Amino acid sequence: KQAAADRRTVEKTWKLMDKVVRLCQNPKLQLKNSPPYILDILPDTYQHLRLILSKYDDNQKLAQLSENEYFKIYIDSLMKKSKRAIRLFKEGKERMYEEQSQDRRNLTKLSLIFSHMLAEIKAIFPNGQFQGDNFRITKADAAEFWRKFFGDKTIVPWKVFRQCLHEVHQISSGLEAMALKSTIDLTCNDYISVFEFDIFTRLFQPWGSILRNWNFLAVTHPGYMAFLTYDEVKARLQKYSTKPGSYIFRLSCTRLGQWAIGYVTGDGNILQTIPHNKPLFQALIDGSREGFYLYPDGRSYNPDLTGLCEKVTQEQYELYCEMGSTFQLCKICAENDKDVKIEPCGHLMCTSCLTAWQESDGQGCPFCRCEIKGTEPIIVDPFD
Ligand SMILES: C[C@@H](c1cnn(C)c1)n1cc(C(F)(F)F)cc(-c2cccc([C@]3(c4nncn4C)C[C@@H](C)C3)c2)c1=O
Ligand code: NA
Ligand SMILES: [Zn+2]
Ligand SMILES: [Zn+2]
Repeated sequence: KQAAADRRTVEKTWKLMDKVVRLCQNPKLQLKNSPPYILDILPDTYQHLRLILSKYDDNQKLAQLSENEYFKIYIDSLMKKSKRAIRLFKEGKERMYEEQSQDRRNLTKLSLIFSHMLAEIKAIFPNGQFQGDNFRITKADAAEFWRKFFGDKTIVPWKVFRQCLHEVHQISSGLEAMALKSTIDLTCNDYISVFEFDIFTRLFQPWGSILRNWNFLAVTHPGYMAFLTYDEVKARLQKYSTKPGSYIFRLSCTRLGQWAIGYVTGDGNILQTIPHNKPLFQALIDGSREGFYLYPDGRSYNPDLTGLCEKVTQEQYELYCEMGSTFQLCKICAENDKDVKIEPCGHLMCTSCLTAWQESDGQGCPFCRCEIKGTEPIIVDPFD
């Protein structure tokens, strides 16, 4: 539950965003101007929040805006991530100036969240006017799923989304569900907006086999690079410039819902292409037969993708989860946050799963099976 996103609350987020900008302006960080660039994103977020306030110019319009379900969640998430960025700089101390530290890695995670949130707020409020109830999901079969389970909702909790998705496309485990949350919930707010659903369904289309497409194209494919920048894609492929057909594919933080395939040409140049509103695996199979996409990340083995026209280990899901912000969520259910600590092993989970486990005569801790000497309520942050 969130409080009303009134003018006073919207302004509190501006002051927090301002603090983050000054922290990130420190030249000891040697911050790359490559996307997501927090120094462009936060002022652009402020300008969009002003554009929204200029459209709702009277007290009655402001009251309607303050009680908008999506707007309340958005302002609360914006406040939370800004406070989190301030805390990261405080606790990080000198580790913020170490490009390879976990504190800096967390800053990249926040920068990506702020980037995704800006694209989301511009899609839901184009020109500062709410259009969430009129948001058009690109894929019709995916739009019918959203309309069936969520009606005209602009945003739904992750918990409800995952349960309803499972009715159509089965999710085989807690780790898979955790990996799926980090892929769809781009803003890391424990909700799925109709815009995040549109991005995910555009990337892993067709809808009919979306989870097989996601598992084969992203979780386990050696060519998949997530939001690795164009410069890093070219520098990664530079090592294989003597192997024509070496290719990698990435997501674009400035072009959400689109893929960018970098590859080595016959003359050793590294070129890129953005496939149309077509399935990524189709472009990859087309490119394989034509001779452009043969070696995913220079690897001589190109996985056979032709099965998607008509398995993943727990370890594979665990590795995939590292780039995300899912540490705060119970690993057993992947729907409730961790709120309880076992003693003396220290394993964390939600109370509901611990109760289910104790009521099943499960011996000791569900993770390690050491005797549960006691429990303690806790609050976990994704960066612990
Ligand atoms: C810049 C880029 C990168 C860097 N090296 N590489 C190979 C990729 N990057 C870096 C981070 C970092 F942890 F902050 F460092 C985090 C992500 C990242 C953050 C959240 C979700 C994801 C997605 C994801 N993709 N694979 C796993 N996840 C979990 C791609 C989404 C649709 C889910 C990636 C990322 O993209
Ligand atoms: Na989200
Ligand atoms: Zn749980
Ligand atoms: Zn344990």
